[PDB]
Amino acid sequence: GPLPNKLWCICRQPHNNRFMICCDLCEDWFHGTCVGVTKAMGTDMENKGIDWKCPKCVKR
Ligand SMILES: [Zn+2]
Ligand SMILES: [Zn+2]
Repeated sequence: GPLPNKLWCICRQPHNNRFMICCDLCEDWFHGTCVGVTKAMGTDMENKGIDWKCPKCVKR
């Protein structure tokens, strides 16, 4: 993408064309790898309307 130095996730690394998901409390994006979510899992959650939270927000 046009902002290769833009950081995401708990790891503060770029997108790098990796699968990412969005926390519905903080609205940041997270690499699936870093938060333990595969593409199939994330797609299933999106289909079911599961309000997935990142590791910081899930404790709130
Ligand atoms: Zn990450
Ligand atoms: Zn969050």
